[PDB]
Amino acid sequence: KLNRVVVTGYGVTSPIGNTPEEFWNSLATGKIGIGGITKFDHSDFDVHNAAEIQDFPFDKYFVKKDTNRFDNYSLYALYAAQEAVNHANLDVEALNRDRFGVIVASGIGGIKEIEDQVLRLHEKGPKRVKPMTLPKALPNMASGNVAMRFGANGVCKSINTACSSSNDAIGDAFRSIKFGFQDVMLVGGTEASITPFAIAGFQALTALSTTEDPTRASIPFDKDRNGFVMGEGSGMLVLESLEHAEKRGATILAEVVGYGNTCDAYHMTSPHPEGQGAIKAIKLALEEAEISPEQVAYVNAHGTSTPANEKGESGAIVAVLGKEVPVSSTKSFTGHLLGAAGAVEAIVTIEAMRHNFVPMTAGTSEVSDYIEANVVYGQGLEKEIPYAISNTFGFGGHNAVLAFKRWE
Amino acid sequence: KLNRVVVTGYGVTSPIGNTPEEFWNSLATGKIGIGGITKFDHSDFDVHNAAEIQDFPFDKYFVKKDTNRFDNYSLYALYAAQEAVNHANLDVEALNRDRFGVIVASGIGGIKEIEDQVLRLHEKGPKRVKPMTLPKALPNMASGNVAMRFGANGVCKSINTACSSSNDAIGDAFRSIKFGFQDVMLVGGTEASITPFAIAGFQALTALSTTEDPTRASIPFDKDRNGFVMGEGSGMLVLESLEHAEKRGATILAEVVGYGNTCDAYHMTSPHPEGQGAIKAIKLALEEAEISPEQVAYVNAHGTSTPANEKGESGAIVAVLGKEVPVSSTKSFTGHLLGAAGAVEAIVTIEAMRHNFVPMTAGTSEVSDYIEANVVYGQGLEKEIPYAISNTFGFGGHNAVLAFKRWE
Ligand SMILES: [Mg+2]
Ligand SMILES: [Mg+2]
Repeated sequence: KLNRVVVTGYGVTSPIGNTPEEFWNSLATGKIGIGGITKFDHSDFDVHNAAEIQDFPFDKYFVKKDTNRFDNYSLYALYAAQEAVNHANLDVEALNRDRFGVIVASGIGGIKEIEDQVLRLHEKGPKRVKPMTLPKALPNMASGNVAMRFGANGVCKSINTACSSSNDAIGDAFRSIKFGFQDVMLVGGTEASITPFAIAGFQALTALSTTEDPTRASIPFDKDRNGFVMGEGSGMLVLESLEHAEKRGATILAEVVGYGNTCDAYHMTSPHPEGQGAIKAIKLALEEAEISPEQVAYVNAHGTSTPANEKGESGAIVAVLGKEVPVSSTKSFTGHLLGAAGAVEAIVTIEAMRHNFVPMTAGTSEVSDYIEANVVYGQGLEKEIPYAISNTFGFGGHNAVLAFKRWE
Repeated sequence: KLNRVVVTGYGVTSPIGNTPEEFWNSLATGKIGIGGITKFDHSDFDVHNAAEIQDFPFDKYFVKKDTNRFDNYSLYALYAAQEAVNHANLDVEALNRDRFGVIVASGIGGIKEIEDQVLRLHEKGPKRVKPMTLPKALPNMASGNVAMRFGANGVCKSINTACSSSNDAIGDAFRSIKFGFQDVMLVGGTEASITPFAIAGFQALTALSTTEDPTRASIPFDKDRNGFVMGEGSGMLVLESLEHAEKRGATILAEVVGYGNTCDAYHMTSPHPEGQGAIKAIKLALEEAEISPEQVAYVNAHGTSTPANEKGESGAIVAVLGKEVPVSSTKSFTGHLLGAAGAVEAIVTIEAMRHNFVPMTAGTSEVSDYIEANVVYGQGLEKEIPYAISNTFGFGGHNAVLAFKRWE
């Protein structure tokens, strides 16, 4: 009747690494990816840092034409998805392609393309807008491109819950396999919104840190936090039914056991001040997984480094899980990957379970006095992690929590 | 263990009506919504028609200041949502708010806002980008605005499969209630992309009809079809478990019984020439509903009026359903509402089952010689409709099919 759901591989491009080995190395050792902005001229901006991918392995899978067929938002998903397929030793050729699906979340899609073609419209007129603008820009197209690359004829969609997009995507694929609609899913998220428009937009909202020191801008839970630092990239996971994974002899890396999604229905960008909605989302994940709060050995926080977010998030972790469970935010390393956050953080959490190590929150040196969660900083912590959760809480009130079980 | 899922109300703004009465009456008397473009200066464009909402009842629920928190894409969903709540006699106050959720699909989100704010960033610099830009423009925000309006603290998300976005949203809420995760869902789609940039974008793709005669531009299945006509607006439905509907004494309008979603994985900008993916999507809906091809009494087609689409779509309907079943595309009335298409077309289908009536395909006078489906045109058809389906097939390969059962 119900299926267990297993992770058999994943792939990633991020500001701290473009392979599994490099990614985990950064997390284990403490190599951050925040630095000065180089993708555009930022002299008139108040923000001067971001977590860029400054070594994208374009030549591994793409040729020169591909920089024009695809916006970066699609390029990152495609790279990560191929890496995930390779990592899983998945042979696309031997699958029932009708039971093989794709979900690629994105917050904003090909925003660089939109911005550039809008400007070109106003200055040269409509006969001059490029024919593939919308195929490259629309937020659903990455998922279609991934489906085309691997002949996935099953489910194909995108999901948008802003910062929660990837968490909900994985939860959705999770539910899809658990209830027998698919046997294999490539799922995750991608974002490439380090652009003048997207940065100006979050700057106008006051959500971005203006701190000049790149070692001090993304400091989740810290006393002196003053906004997030935008990152970019993609993470993609291969999920399978346990049955399907075991019937081809896959190496199983981990298991997805719980998913909870709620809505603050409070305010458009401001999170609930005591994390009321987050509280319910964590409980729903634990309930589906049928575990108790005490079994949660690690929490990968949303932890964006905003004054309001960590107040309520700490408050919510404490009310459900207590003040002993280790908590860290890797947005201190990767920046805030927006719609890709969840995907990359699911990988962080899976790697943490496999390597018996809670990565630290980088940069953070002193936590606010009202924050009661056991925020890990200064150095990560060695321990057994049988179960873990990863939080995301987007603009528009979207709360999403994933619960994972270590594979034994 | 499994719940039945029932429709208790619905709301709509569209180019043919802003109430279920006006909207239907349009379908019954052959009044189309296609006309000259008035929203912007289109003199340099090759396309001069669209299906605009030129009588939006803004004063019913809003005030002038609301244009500052909401782009039209949000405004249309919020109106349609309040109308659906009214139609269903739903007291938001008396619900278990944690089992009440919202899904609002959109293909492009608040593209007008993005376009305008991009231009202003270029003319005047980043100090001048408006604080509310992203909260108004990001495609997930409409779903969050609806959740805030009604205190929905359950599931909240947005889904993006381009032209199938609303079908997938309703399929999703359907599955959410069927499997016991929610008891009540407001679900549908919205779009407001009749803007210079979005129009220029589809024009450059070549997907838009350039026919001068508004009366002849959106002509699904017709031998002279030459592209679609963009529309705008929102359809929202209230879905409830049958059990929850009955306990409060609600009037049931219809029932959702089947959902199928596949992917062509063929080409980004054109459907499979033989509709192979559409074929499988229809079968999956019938299988979940546990009905036979003979029990389908009406097909509300995707039927965009694109040379490519109706070839494969007719092929697909014939190959699974035969040449007898009545088929019509209401995009001949409403235009192509993109991400809102499925929501509005679900309403069309539900209404057709309640009036015993298949609306015609307007404008269409002669079908292509190779098209074998029973395309209803010239006039509608009186008949019993115990079951129906509604198709959407979007750019990127996304196939989605909803199967509905008449209520008695
Ligand atoms: Mg997290
Ligand atoms: Mg339809």
